[PDB]
Amino acid sequence: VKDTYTDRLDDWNGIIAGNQYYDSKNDQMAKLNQELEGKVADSLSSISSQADRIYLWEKFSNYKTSANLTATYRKLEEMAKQVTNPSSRYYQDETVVRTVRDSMEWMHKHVYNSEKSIVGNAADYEIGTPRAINNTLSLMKEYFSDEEIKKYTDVIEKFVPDPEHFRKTTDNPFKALGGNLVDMGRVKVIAGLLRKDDQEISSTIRSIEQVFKLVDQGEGFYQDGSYIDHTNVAYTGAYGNVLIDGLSQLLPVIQKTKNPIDKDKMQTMYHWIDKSFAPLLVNGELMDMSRGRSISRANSEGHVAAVEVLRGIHRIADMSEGETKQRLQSLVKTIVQSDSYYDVFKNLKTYKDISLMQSLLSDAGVASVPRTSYLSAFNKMDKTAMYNAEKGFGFGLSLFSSRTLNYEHMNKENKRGWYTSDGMFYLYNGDLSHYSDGYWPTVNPYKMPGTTETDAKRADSDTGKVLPSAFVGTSKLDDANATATMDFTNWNQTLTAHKSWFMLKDKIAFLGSNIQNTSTDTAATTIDQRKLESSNPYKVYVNDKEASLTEQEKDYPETQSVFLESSDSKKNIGYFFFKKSSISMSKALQKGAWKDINEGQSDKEVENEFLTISQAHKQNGDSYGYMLIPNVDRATFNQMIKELESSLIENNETLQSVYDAKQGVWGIVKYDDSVSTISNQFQVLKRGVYTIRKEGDEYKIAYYNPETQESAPDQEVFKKL
Ligand SMILES: CC(=O)N[C@@H]1[C@@H](O[C@@H]2O[C@H](C(=O)O)[C@@H](O[C@@H]3O[C@H](CO)[C@@H](O)[C@H](O[C@@H]4O[C@H](C(=O)O)[C@@H](O[C@@H]5O[C@H](CO)[C@@H](O)[C@H](O[C@@H]6O[C@H](C(=O)O)[C@H](O)[C@H](O)[C@H]6O)[C@H]5NC(C)=O)[C@H](O)[C@H]4O)[C@H]3NC(C)=O)[C@H](O)[C@H]2O)[C@H](O)[C@@H](CO)O[C@H]1O
Repeated sequence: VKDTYTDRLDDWNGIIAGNQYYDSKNDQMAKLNQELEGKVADSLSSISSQADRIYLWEKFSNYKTSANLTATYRKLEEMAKQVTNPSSRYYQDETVVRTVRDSMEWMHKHVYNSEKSIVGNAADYEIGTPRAINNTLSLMKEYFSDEEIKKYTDVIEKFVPDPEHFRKTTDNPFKALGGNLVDMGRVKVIAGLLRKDDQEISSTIRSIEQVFKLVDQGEGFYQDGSYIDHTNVAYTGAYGNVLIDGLSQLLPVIQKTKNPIDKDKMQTMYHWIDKSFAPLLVNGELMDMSRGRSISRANSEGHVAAVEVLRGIHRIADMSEGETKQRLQSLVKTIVQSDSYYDVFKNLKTYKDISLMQSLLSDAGVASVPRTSYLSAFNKMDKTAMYNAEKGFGFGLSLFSSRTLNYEHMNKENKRGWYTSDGMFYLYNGDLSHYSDGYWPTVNPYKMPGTTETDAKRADSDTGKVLPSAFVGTSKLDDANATATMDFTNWNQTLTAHKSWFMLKDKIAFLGSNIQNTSTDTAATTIDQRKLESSNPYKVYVNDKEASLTEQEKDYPETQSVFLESSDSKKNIGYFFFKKSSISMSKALQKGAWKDINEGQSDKEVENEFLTISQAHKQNGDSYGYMLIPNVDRATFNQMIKELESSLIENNETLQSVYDAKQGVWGIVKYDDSVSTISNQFQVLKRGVYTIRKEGDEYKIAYYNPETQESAPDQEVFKKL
């Protein structure tokens, strides 16, 4: 029965499958179509036939694991996509139509109905499964009656009745904010159109609209671009991704309902793109520090994840006009063209997404210009992202605080994230593949780069923790220069450190003071654990003389510098030690499996070579002190460590400071309210974090107090001397 609800569903079909756009002459469309053909063949040759059965598919048979419900209905959706494609071999196929129908019925009667209770994880009963049912029904709505469609969605109503609340039938329910609110959207608007229910669509839209509100606490977007999910976790790059991905599919539909969404409540979406997501995207890669436990999935490494966000943006762009459309088209086009490592099309899963990207890349009117330098201090999620366009590298700093969880190990994913927010750093360089090709299952999780740690063994059954201290944050001065610190205590209160970082345009200084250990376990700071390419060997230098690294750890006492020299300048990494420091280094094959870190993953052995730089801390009160100088040739590094000979102002228990004389910039971290005179030019007065620039005879000042999460009047923290 055909009216405006089914007009809306025609539009949804065009978005989630886009059969209407399919063109067999299109190389990239034809390839995805081929992938759906083979997936439907596998389901059809596999499925349980004859006299009534205990499952539809054996690989997905234990209906107590709820991931098996969604995986089963997603196989039916795939059949509904091929069955409504004129160019599929399954086009209006009688077996396929009958199979989808009988399978919906069998599921309804035996596995997933209103008499059922949630067993296992609720996301499946409330989001994953309802989306696959709704999509199946929508694609194939000319093969079902109105009564069948109502019958097969009654269950969806029992599990998701309220527009406002996500878990309501359980012995334990919560509030829909964030991507779950947008996920509520996709479930209920579509179930609403399928069931010809105006109250369901309108109230569902009224409810989605709250996602446009910036928040002060809990889940959602903050004014500084942070995005929080699961109560206290940094999560732009997974739950954020869902939010933008899901909303951007639903909007063309919402905008033609009788309850359209105001074009001013919209403008918040562009602030998300520019403030929250864009800083997180480097050479086509979405930074791991923002993806939570999704880092532990072989099929969602950084460049694959990035595409979720990008296809979100390109849809937003398509529904905009004039200037905002061109700019967002250009943002997407430049990100995609910088990426020599990953073929975007491999994560573009509908014909209209393929089509949109194709037109975008070949439209000469759409500019593809290299992105400019920036620096985003996501204080509200204790992360900092930095990017230098001159030299070509990004930097991520992964922290946590009293306000945030260090790592998320949930649904048996990310078993060894332990130290991923312990002042872990990321370097984004000419090696696009670095954090990919099985970085995550192969990296030694005891030696996460930048982190100071004991060598105690860790247990995979462990969960995340908040930090005892609130004194964790970034003071940003400008697009090139900031300072961070972290009042560090380890997971069992045996070790501390005052860790601070000095972001100074084309280099970052790492200071640690007040290093203390009450355990018997040895303590060390990992300077680096860099994954290598057989195709691009580093020549390694210590104090400017060639060294040769071995599987076996070698000691390099009296070290002023280490330099890692590629044939490509954009892969080079220098480490300048302000004071001669006692270090060790090795280069070794490291093995493991994705399953080691995500139970639901493959157990196949993966391997990669890694080069590890560590500094032992054997005494209480110990210190570290070095400058990371990326993307310069050896001769340039040698000159810069001469410019910087005296850059270290202080590195003690109450005060840390570095000075860039070339820029005239100071970073400073104070742990107490004493008067600190700095370079004989000014004094700084309060506990907190400082980035300062001398312009002739004035000072620009960036003070941040991380505990109260406030800046301050200039006269309370700064005085010229
Ligand atoms: C333990 C406990 O009690 N915890 C609670 C806590 O509950 C937890 O909540 C979270 C949460 O969601 O917040 C739960 O998180 C999810 O867990 C599962 C299981 O491990 C993960 O698999 C899931 O990760 C997502 O999984 C999806 C999936 O496969 O189901 C992924 O799906 C795909 O997403 C695409 C993005 O739009 C989508 O396009 C795609 O569909 C296809 O799209 C096409 C298209 O391009 O249009 C196409 O045409 C197609 O037709 C269409 O099918 C969709 N499906 C496929 C097959 O590709 C998704 O990308 C992936 O991210 C994970 N969710 C996230 C966001 O990570 C957790 O399990 C719960 O336990 C409570 O929340 C908390 C209170 O707040 O308290 C805790 O105690």
